[PDB]
Amino acid sequence: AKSKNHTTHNQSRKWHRNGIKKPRSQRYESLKGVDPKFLRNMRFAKKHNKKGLKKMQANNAKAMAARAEAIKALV
RNA sequence: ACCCACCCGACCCGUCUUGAAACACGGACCAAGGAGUCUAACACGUGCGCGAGUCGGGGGCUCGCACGAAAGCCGCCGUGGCGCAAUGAAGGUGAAGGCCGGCGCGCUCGCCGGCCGAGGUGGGAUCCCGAGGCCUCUCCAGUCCGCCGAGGGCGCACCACCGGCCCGUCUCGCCCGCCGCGCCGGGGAGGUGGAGCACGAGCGCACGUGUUAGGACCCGAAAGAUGGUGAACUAUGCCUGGGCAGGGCGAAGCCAGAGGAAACUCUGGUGGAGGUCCGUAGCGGUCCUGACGUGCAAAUCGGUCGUCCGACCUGGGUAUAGGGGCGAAAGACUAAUCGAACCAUCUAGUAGCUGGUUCCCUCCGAAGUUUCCCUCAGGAUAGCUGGCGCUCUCGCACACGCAGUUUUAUCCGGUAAAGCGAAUGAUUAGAGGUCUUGGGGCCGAAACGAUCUCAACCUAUUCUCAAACUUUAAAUGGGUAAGAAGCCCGGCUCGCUGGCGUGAGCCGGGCGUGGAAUGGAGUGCCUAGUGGGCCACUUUUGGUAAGCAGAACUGGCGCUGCGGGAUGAACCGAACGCCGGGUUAAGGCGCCCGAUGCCGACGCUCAUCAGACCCCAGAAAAGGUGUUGGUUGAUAUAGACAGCAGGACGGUGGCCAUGGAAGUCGGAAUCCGCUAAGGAGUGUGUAACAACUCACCUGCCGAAUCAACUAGCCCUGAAAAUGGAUGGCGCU
RNA sequence: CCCCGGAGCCCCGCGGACGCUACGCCGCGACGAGUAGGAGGGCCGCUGCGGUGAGCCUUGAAGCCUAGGGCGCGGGCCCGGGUGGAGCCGCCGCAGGUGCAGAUCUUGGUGGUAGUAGCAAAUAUUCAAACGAGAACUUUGAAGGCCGAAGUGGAGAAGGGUU
RNA sequence: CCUCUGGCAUGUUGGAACAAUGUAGGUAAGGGAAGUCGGCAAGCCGGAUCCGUAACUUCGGGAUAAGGAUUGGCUCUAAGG
RNA sequence: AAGCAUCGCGAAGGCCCGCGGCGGGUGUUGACGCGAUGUGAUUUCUGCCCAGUGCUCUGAAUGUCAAAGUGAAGAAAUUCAAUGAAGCGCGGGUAAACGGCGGGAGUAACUAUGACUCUCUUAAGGUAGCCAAAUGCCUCGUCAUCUAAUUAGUGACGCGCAUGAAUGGAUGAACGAGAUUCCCACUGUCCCUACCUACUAUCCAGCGAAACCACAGCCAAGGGAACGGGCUUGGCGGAAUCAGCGGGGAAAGAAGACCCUGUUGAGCUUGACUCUAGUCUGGCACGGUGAAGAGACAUGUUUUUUCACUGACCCGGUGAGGCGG
RNA sequence: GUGCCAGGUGGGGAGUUUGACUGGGGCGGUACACCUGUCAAACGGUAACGCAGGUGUCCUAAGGCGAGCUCAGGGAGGACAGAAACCUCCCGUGGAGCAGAAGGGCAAAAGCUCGCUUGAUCUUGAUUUUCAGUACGAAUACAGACCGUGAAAGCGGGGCCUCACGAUCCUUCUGACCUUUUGGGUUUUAAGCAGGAGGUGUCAGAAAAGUUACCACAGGGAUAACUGGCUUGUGGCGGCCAAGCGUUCAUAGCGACGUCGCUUUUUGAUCCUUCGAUGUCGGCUCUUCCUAUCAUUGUGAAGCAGAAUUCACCAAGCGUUGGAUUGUUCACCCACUAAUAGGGAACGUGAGCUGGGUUUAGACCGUCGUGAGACAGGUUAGUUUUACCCUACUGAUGAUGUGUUGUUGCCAUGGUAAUCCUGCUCAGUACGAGAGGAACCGCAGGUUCAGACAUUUGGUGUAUGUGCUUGGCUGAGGAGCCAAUGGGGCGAAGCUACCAUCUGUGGGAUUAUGACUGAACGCCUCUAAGUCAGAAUCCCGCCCAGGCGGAACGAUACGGCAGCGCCGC
Ligand SMILES: [Mg+2]
Ligand SMILES: [Mg+2]
Ligand SMILES: [Mg+2]
Ligand SMILES: [Mg+2]
Ligand SMILES: [Mg+2]
Ligand SMILES: [Mg+2]
Ligand SMILES: [Mg+2]
Ligand SMILES: [Mg+2]
Ligand SMILES: [Mg+2]
Ligand SMILES: [Mg+2]
Ligand SMILES: [Mg+2]
Ligand SMILES: [Mg+2]
Ligand SMILES: [Mg+2]
Ligand SMILES: [Mg+2]
Ligand SMILES: [Mg+2]
Ligand SMILES: [Mg+2]
Ligand SMILES: [Mg+2]
Ligand SMILES: [Mg+2]
Ligand SMILES: [Mg+2]
Ligand SMILES: [Mg+2]
Ligand SMILES: [Mg+2]
Ligand SMILES: [Mg+2]
Ligand SMILES: [Mg+2]
Ligand SMILES: [Mg+2]
Ligand SMILES: [Mg+2]
Ligand SMILES: [Mg+2]
Ligand SMILES: [Mg+2]
Ligand SMILES: [Mg+2]
Ligand SMILES: [Mg+2]
Ligand SMILES: [Mg+2]
Ligand SMILES: [Mg+2]
Ligand SMILES: [Mg+2]
Ligand SMILES: [Mg+2]
Ligand SMILES: [Mg+2]
Ligand SMILES: [Mg+2]
Ligand SMILES: [Mg+2]
Ligand SMILES: [Mg+2]
Ligand SMILES: [Mg+2]
Ligand SMILES: [Mg+2]
Ligand SMILES: [Mg+2]
Ligand SMILES: [Mg+2]
Ligand SMILES: [Mg+2]
Ligand SMILES: [Mg+2]
Ligand SMILES: [Mg+2]
Ligand SMILES: [Mg+2]
Ligand SMILES: [Mg+2]
Ligand SMILES: [Mg+2]
Ligand SMILES: [Mg+2]
Ligand SMILES: [Mg+2]
Ligand SMILES: [Mg+2]
Ligand SMILES: [Mg+2]
Ligand SMILES: [Mg+2]
Ligand SMILES: [Mg+2]
Ligand SMILES: [Mg+2]
Ligand SMILES: [Mg+2]
Ligand SMILES: [Mg+2]
Ligand SMILES: [Mg+2]
Ligand SMILES: [Mg+2]
Ligand SMILES: [Mg+2]
Ligand SMILES: [Mg+2]
Ligand SMILES: [Mg+2]
Ligand SMILES: [Mg+2]
Ligand SMILES: [Mg+2]
Ligand SMILES: [Mg+2]
Ligand SMILES: [Mg+2]
Ligand SMILES: [Mg+2]
Ligand SMILES: [Mg+2]
Ligand SMILES: [Mg+2]
Ligand SMILES: [Mg+2]
Ligand SMILES: [Mg+2]
Ligand SMILES: [Mg+2]
Ligand SMILES: [Mg+2]
Ligand SMILES: [Mg+2]
Ligand SMILES: [Mg+2]
Ligand SMILES: [Mg+2]
Ligand SMILES: [Mg+2]
Ligand SMILES: [Mg+2]
Ligand SMILES: [Mg+2]
Ligand SMILES: [Mg+2]
Ligand SMILES: [Mg+2]
Ligand SMILES: [Mg+2]
Ligand SMILES: [Mg+2]
Ligand SMILES: [Mg+2]
Ligand SMILES: [Mg+2]
Repeated sequence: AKSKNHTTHNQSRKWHRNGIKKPRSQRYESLKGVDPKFLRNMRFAKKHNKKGLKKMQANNAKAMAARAEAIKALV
């Protein structure tokens, strides 16, 4: 009582019926697999980004003043 | 709508199957019954009520119950279920930070008073501001009905990510507090595991589907256990009764006679014994494998048979009862039942195994494949499929993304091919070189002294190869990029790295058609069936081959009708709601049979086995002056080809062959003379000869001929059994 | 520079269907195969129940037959005629023991076979009369036979129970 | 096998013809197993009287071995109380 | 089956039944008996082997050896050590128990073979007999004979795939509904068939079923699921029937018995896996009294060896009839 | 002895098991867990009991660093020493070695030799590989420590890379000032967490011997034994070439080394139909068909002088025997014959027969197995079921049209039939040295078959015709009867036998073949046009049946009612 062992006959048709997809590419991909010391220290950098907010806001205000002087000299 | 007639079509329904009209199974016909139900646990989706709550279970109070064993109500309105908090094996622990100021060295750490109060980035349906444009019967001013709104936002749900917090576990270190200053308790930073939190969503009832446990869609076993009933049949033991003609052989014992000496021996009788013989009744059943074999009969009849005084037959009573009995032993008998009787119950035992499964229409619609399983007739899991939806975009003047597609650049191969004068392996033959020895060898006592030979040597050559060889090396393919998730700037953070620097992450700002054509896309639940396949173009394995077994891409049949191939799974065309007109595909147009009933074109073909359209149903090597063409080489006026006609002599019995070659079984040889001409010869045939007889030319007829290959059609090769098939008639 | 209780118009900003069971009506475009299977609609069918039709019915209910008229693609349904004699149906909802062509299906009935196979084991019957509507089978008489005293004879037991 | 006493109507029916193939009996010239797996079936012999009876043997048998002759009727004779 | 030969048992026994008991069968019995076997009359013979599997004998000369008990540690549960019954191991016997009876080398004045000697796995290596058997693949072995012809029959040979001595060998009178071969007579078994008889079958008066049945029924070829009554192309086909007939309906008869599958059974066997009745042995209780004797610890405790009594308990007899001084 | 424990024995008895894949199943193998090269069609993936193989190990170094060298082989040299012992020089892309099978990789290495060592250590995750994107095993970068090596860069958490291995539960060990041991406290113990081990080779993992011929059940043509189907290796048969055999001479007859085809009359191969059954081998009987022709008819070629015998064609019309043995299919033998040719039809033929041997159940022997039992080993005895249905066929009534009937006939169509041998003359002739030895036409007849028939003969016989008889019965004689037809003789009629007898046919077309005339091809030629002879072939005549076929002729309803046919309309 022998039988048929293995084939791939109707399989490509079955696979292309439901539309073989590219994987779900998303913006801001995950960090699973990145090396742990560099994940550790980017976590420290994201922890200490809140330090220096007054310097960042003041320098952004001076950059707005610089763009205002530039558009005043241009217009 | 009843019957009949004609033309075309039309094999009998259900099922197992790759394939059914099947010489596969079920099936005379008709009426009635007849097969997916009910409870519980869940899961998902839907309908309703309430909502961080929900439900009244159970019970109690009202109505004596027609309607009722209904309904209404409850400091029981929550005892309790589920949810609202999870995580550890457990002791246990248990989900918030940020901004401003002050005190300690701001020491990224500890302690005090107010605020925001549940983080941030990107994509995000709706909404808000919205410059400006579009006007009116005329120019300005101008509150208003408006529409489109460039641009910017707070951003619902949801997704991706980065953060933050809770519990378990691990690493590095420090600080705080006391009723008992301890093997006390708590806290920090960073990894990692959880079914967690991150301003709830559940509860209760009802409906649909799916998975189960239950009889579980229905019918079905071979079985197992428990408790009983039978020895009227049969098996054996016991008790008490009944029965078994007539003949044959003649055991012991006994009598008499004869022969001899007793010893004894013969003869003639009598006698009636035998698990003795023929044979009746009785008992049983060898052979005809006779009769019958839907019988006289669920085991009989006829002839022929074995036995018939003892291991004989038989009635009644009685005893042995089922894993038991009993057996002159056959697993035989035990009530037509025996390799474990019968009746009832468990029991509607189980079955991956057969069969069947009951109304219509519409829409969508498969698989025989991956992996695992004592799995190969089956399940689970992915795949294929259906339903329920959600999130967005809009031919209403204004599209992000996606492909069995191509292009533009960029890489991958090691297959076809080709090569081995390149490597590895095989393998052919010459040529030149004492590389270097050796064996059969020849001249030599020997010598690399002359001749060559092969085993292994070299140098350039040459012939053929390789799925498990390869320098090369395609065609077809496989990934990528063709932008807003992209570039260009400015600045913070880092505990990584660090001569300064790098790298990564956060912010803020500026620039849009990112090659061709076509698409409206993304996503979450349940979820049946399937898990036996088969055929065909191309590639290919094993096999002599197969309508054989097994593979790769693709398409079909299965699941599919229709036109054609005469018939028909898979071939060609083409896919299907019911029709009318027209036009075709594939096939055809003498008749069957719709259409060439064209004054069709050009040739080939004669078959005493003609030939007639993929699959496909039949043919080969070889041969033919049968016939039609082509290729090559010759000769013909210096007077062809066949047709009547003169000849095969001499050196030469040349030369090995003695067993015979003056041509003669055969082989190295292989030219002159006469010359017009005979090749040291094509045959007839000889112990050898002799003889007959073929190149060349003349006398006669005077222009197309000869030879070898090769392609068409036809013929031989070519022989099977019922009468036989281009489908038939037939057709030149 | 006027209102349409009426400019009178291919549009009436004055109320605004004949067209609206909005679970309805209407207008374009594309498509239509199908087993196993899945989903939806049934104003398809059976039975019973709560409502509903001032429903039907001895001036004829259900059932059954029909060479009649029909409708729906279809499941099926509505009438016409005949039999029948006592209950029955439509709609909104609920519930189920709800649709048969098969299962060597269960029960019941009936065909072809078919007026067929068969009524053939043990030798054998024949003539006249009686009875009767009726004689091959009854009876009587006569003839010929068979069982042949281990019988086809005369009586018991087991068994049957009135034979 | 035939008859007497006793019993019966030929065994779930009869009539007409005498086809094949059957079932059960028989008979066949010549051959005698040549048929067939196989003398299967069928066929020969068979009672009694008088002779005669082998191999072998457990000395009992084999044995009715094998193989011959005779068998009727009528009329007598002899013997058997 | 008689004959033959074994095995066990002297009664608190052998074999066996029984859920059970001072239970029961043999047994109303006692080795000339009962129970379990093998072989199968008479004659003759029954060879060798105890290595294996069985069975059986004794043995503190003893490897393993459970429970109970003994000693040591601890707070104890617990652990350790010695002792350690029967049985398995060790050692004898046993084949009329199951059974087995092969190779190698040397060696005889022709060759060949081996009377003789040594060894193996494992213990001897087929003895007397017998045979191409009911037993022999080759094979239809070879020879003689029976025949015209013999794979048959009989008699011999042994090289015997794979004979063989109570898993009995050989012979053998009589007997056998046992199986084969030949001969005499005989016959339709046949050449080669023929005829007659009775009952059927045929027709008729009366009575009258059953199996089976998708629809039903004429063939050739093609294809098909690969042997068609139906499809296609041809041949063709004409009402209703009777008596036969065996070619077809892959005719009927029964869910193939053969072969396979099932994680379906049943009968049986054992060196399968778990168990169990019975049986043997050890410990505790029923279970008392005395005598001497050995061992261990140690300066009373334990293991105990046999004998004596009856008082528990068991057996036998009686009509419980004289038992002890 | 009893009651209760403990140990041995225990198929007497009980329950249960006896894997899977498989060109059917057992036996043989693992294609059952893995690894390499190929298959494999240039990403990956890809099957078979496809090919070559390998594995369940080994290593305290063969792991990890650092340093120095180059390996195999060849040439040249050197005392023993040669082809291989040891020393040196040169060439030396790896042609060696790296533990193993293979592939890849590697030259101041990944090889050899040294020096030091234990990264072959502990703890979180992530990823790859078979994959469902689950495990296990193996591997890949990292992270935190602690280390080794080196001067450092760095390298190393096993083997140069691809395999060398294993869930739940249970047990064992190790670790924490770890948790619980349920009223509280201590301790022993026990349970927990994590890591390692004890193993499931059927390798994602039951604990598992056989037999059944006494067998049973649910199924399968998913799967065999038969036949049918495809193929033809094999079996059988036929060609192509032509080195040779044949006194010379390849081809009269043969034919090596090679090669091309047919058949399903043999065995193979596959599993397409059948397991809710298709009766499984032989022999007997009987019919039809094929030719690959043994004989007969007609011919051609011979190493054909005659006889006899081989090769080849047309050709299946008619024949192909009786037996011993064996169940035989086959086989061999004896005899006859003209010759004793080969086959098919579900390996033709069991509702036709037989049952001989396969292939049930009972037995005996031999081998194997402890045993039950097995043995294409041998022997023995072993129930052969049904037609009355439809078709086909054999016979028989019939039927439709001819107005109805009868006589006489024709004919389409269908079947078909005759075959073979011996003796005499030819003729001891042709021929031949002889030995031997024909043929045509005639004459007489036989074999097989067919169709009849009973004068004779033989059989049958129940004219129950006639005698003779056994037993019984009617009183005896006579006459008879019964005894399933009493027996035995003879026997009428009728049936019947190659067991008696009679009869059995002629043409036409032509095949093969031999020819005529005569081209093509101014020659020749059976052929191309034409023409002749020509046979068991074919067809018809003879014979049998007579069509949903006709023809000619006769009579056609006087009756007690009637009714028909021709003619003019
Ligand atoms: Mg499969
Ligand atoms: Mg199936
Ligand atoms: Mg299917
Ligand atoms: Mg099939
Ligand atoms: Mg069908
Ligand atoms: Mg068929
Ligand atoms: Mg079936
Ligand atoms: Mg049927
Ligand atoms: Mg019904
Ligand atoms: Mg579910
Ligand atoms: Mg819900
Ligand atoms: Mg709960
Ligand atoms: Mg059921
Ligand atoms: Mg269910
Ligand atoms: Mg049941
Ligand atoms: Mg059981
Ligand atoms: Mg019998
Ligand atoms: Mg019989
Ligand atoms: Mg009959
Ligand atoms: Mg038996
Ligand atoms: Mg559809
Ligand atoms: Mg299965
Ligand atoms: Mg490759
Ligand atoms: Mg190539
Ligand atoms: Mg299946
Ligand atoms: Mg197949
Ligand atoms: Mg195409
Ligand atoms: Mg109900
Ligand atoms: Mg019905
Ligand atoms: Mg009748
Ligand atoms: Mg009768
Ligand atoms: Mg009486
Ligand atoms: Mg009588
Ligand atoms: Mg009678
Ligand atoms: Mg009568
Ligand atoms: Mg009677
Ligand atoms: Mg005779
Ligand atoms: Mg014979
Ligand atoms: Mg006889
Ligand atoms: Mg005798
Ligand atoms: Mg014995
Ligand atoms: Mg002995
Ligand atoms: Mg022994
Ligand atoms: Mg001997
Ligand atoms: Mg014989
Ligand atoms: Mg003999
Ligand atoms: Mg022996
Ligand atoms: Mg023996
Ligand atoms: Mg049919
Ligand atoms: Mg038939
Ligand atoms: Mg079956
Ligand atoms: Mg069955
Ligand atoms: Mg299975
Ligand atoms: Mg079971
Ligand atoms: Mg049983
Ligand atoms: Mg055991
Ligand atoms: Mg057992
Ligand atoms: Mg069992
Ligand atoms: Mg198997
Ligand atoms: Mg590829
Ligand atoms: Mg180095
Ligand atoms: Mg590290
Ligand atoms: Mg290494
Ligand atoms: Mg047997
Ligand atoms: Mg067998
Ligand atoms: Mg099959
Ligand atoms: Mg076959
Ligand atoms: Mg061949
Ligand atoms: Mg020659
Ligand atoms: Mg049948
Ligand atoms: Mg049949
Ligand atoms: Mg021929
Ligand atoms: Mg014969
Ligand atoms: Mg046959
Ligand atoms: Mg037949
Ligand atoms: Mg039969
Ligand atoms: Mg037989
Ligand atoms: Mg048998
Ligand atoms: Mg009849
Ligand atoms: Mg004719
Ligand atoms: Mg008289
Ligand atoms: Mg003629
Ligand atoms: Mg001619
Ligand atoms: Mg002529």
